[PDB]
Amino acid sequence: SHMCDAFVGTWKLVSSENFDDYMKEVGVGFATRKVAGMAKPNMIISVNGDVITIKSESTFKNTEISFILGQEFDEVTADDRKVKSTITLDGGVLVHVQKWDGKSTTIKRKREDDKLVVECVMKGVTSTRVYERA
Ligand SMILES: C[C@@](CCOc1ccc(Cl)c(F)c1)(C(=O)O)c1ccc(Cl)c(Cl)c1
Repeated sequence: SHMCDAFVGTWKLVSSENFDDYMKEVGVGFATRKVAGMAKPNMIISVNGDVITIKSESTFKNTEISFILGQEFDEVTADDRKVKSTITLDGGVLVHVQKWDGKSTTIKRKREDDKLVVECVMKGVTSTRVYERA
């Protein structure tokens, strides 16, 4: 109880850096990169007992995942990858690992001041996305 309190709420994207290069590293094709890169998603995070839900709404795609920390689940990503995901809490940071096709990417979500900072890493390439409260 109270594990992710500081994440819960409704958040809006305010900045993005290096996302196109991250998507390239992931394997995302041209047209999806262009439309996905334009998106300005809202992220809605909620907790009910042990179940965390992260919803993302944008003009590109609406997605929703619900999960228990440490417990793998199957996810279809906005770019239509079919991945095996595991999300854990490590020192206050939500760490989301996605596995598919012998590949892996990690998404870390952290509270920093009034922001929620999202770092997406694929091999040597990092993208940083900053969300503020809606
Ligand atoms: C980056 C992220 C979360 C992960 O999401 C990914 C990741 C890869 C790919 Cl290829 C993709 F399309 C989405 C965010 O927290 O900002 C996001 C959310 C929602 C949207 Cl709509 C977009 Cl574009 C990006």
